[PDB]
Amino acid sequence: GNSPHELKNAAQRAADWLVERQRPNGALPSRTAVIESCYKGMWALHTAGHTQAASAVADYVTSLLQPDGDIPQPREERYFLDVHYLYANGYLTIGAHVLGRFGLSRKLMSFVETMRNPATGGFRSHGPAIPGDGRCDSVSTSISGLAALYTGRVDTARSAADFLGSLWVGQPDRKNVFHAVADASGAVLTSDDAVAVQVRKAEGDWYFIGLPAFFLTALYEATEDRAYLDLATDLMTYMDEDCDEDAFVDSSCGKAGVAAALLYRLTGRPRYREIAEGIGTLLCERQSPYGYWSEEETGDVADLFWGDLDMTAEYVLWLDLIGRNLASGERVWA
Amino acid sequence: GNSPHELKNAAQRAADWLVERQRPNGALPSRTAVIESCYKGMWALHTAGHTQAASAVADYVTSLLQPDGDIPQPREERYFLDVHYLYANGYLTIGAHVLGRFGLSRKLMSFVETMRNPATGGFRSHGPAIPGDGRCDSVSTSISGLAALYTGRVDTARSAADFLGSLWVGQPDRKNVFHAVADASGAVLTSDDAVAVQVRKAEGDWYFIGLPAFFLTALYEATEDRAYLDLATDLMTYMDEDCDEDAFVDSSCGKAGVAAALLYRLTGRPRYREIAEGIGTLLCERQSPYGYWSEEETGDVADLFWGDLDMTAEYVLWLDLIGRNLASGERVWA
Repeated sequence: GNSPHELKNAAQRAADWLVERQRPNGALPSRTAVIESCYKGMWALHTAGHTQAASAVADYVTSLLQPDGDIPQPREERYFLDVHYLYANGYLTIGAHVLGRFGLSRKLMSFVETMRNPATGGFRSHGPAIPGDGRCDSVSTSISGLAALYTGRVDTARSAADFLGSLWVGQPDRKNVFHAVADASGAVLTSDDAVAVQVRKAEGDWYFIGLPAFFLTALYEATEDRAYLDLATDLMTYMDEDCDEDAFVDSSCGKAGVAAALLYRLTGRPRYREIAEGIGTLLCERQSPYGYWSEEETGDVADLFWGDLDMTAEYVLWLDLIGRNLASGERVWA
Repeated sequence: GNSPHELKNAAQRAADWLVERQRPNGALPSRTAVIESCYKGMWALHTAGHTQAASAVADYVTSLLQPDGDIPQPREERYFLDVHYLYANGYLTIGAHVLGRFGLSRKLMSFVETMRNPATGGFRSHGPAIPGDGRCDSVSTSISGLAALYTGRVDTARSAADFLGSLWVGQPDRKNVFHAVADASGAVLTSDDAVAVQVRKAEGDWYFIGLPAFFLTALYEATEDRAYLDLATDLMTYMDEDCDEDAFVDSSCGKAGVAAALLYRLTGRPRYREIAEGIGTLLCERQSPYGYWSEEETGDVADLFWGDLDMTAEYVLWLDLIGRNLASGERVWA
């Protein structure tokens, strides 16, 4: 497969594509003005070295920030309302913090903490304006824990890991389905309206497992508490051995690829290098000749549907993280 | 002078020069193998988007890390022994944290905190192998406070700001000298063995004032506490109106340039834009056509004396920070 240098070259061409089309107010070129079009942009563009463009996204995000530290609008996609509302807030917090926008990151992260369930450590799936039952899911919890790690709120991250452990141990039928949501008391939810990954089918949503694996590995790196490494290990084993091959092929596989690349750097296990290399190469092969990623668009377009803009920024970030952990992993272990 | 985009383009030329000459273990191309040649490298190369190179520096740094979280060797320059020992550790902590190397950043920052004076908030000037009297200086304290901000240890940052305020209030002759050091009890040291900037002379050492100004402005951004804004602006006004013109011309002026750029974004005051623009343009003017900066060398060299290599990574960072704060300041204040 492709070398770390080649993975990064792909990321850089996509970052250049994004910045060439960035709007004067800092918004990325989405066909709809929604926060789910650009929430990964600060972090992705900073990793690519495009710090003025990343700071311009920070300016745009700051213009939307409400007194309570949330960005409730503009939001349209239901997954950003009642499935994992905080998924936008978590990447915004990380990107703001690494840019040194410490006021923005403190305000964002302080709002994220108001949606934490103090009994279970999970983070509520639905935002303040969105009626709901207090359920908490694996993605809201893992991204909020990762944002807690970058902002130095390690106790909040450890409690997010506790929730993920309970969600894993509590699965009623893990060989057939991964139920990614718990009720407010931490019992796994099996209702039709709660996200489930059909693990023996090729139907996506694998990031409900892969993002927890990435976050837990980062938490192990931060703390050296082997409980977190063991849970990350168990989730990677689950995806590799009990899940359909689509777990490492679907567009959502990048989180598991990043987790594998980090696990390779920390442990040296070659299967993790293989998983990360395969995923990085797949994403590289799917890139358009112009620089963006889309599963449908094929032309020299000036803007993208919000989901493709999000995917494009996401793959700048994942190819960067995969490449740097693979390159350092080779230095350490090979 | 130069536009924000031009400042960034200069930073990128320098980062490419460094990466092309990076050694297999991750060290940067210094004529002596010393930590003072590469301590700014992780942060500088990450801001330039060269994350594999930055991670390679992190691998080298990790290999030198001692059980107590310090890197006591290799060190040769006395400023990194008894004047501001922790100046190296502070940039290492920031660079490790922004790379997501959370175990490295936790261990480095925890060592830094063992050198904090709990009564004064200052950080001791001399490292563990180096005898001394417990004196604490403005540079050790400011860089340790900035590392605390990046790692989320905000109480430590507030305490460092307390030290800086006391140092500033306690100056006995600010018109003529800035005494950058206090004793273990918190009283300003005026002996000739303690760093003293001759503020009415063109003799350098301005970063003992400019780095506090940058750190205090970042702390204001993080907290909105106007006490920190007011101390930062007092220091900028001091450098602009009471110090020799050399304060904005000497090679040490970059910290003040970054502080001015941030203050412009936060306050809109046009003089801060002018100071930042002037400093960024001067740094760009002094860059070798080959991409590095050097006090004496001009050709196509394969490596550099440690101080020139440090300055080169330093100006990658400062040109980037000046550029993004001026670009965003223009957007905000238009």
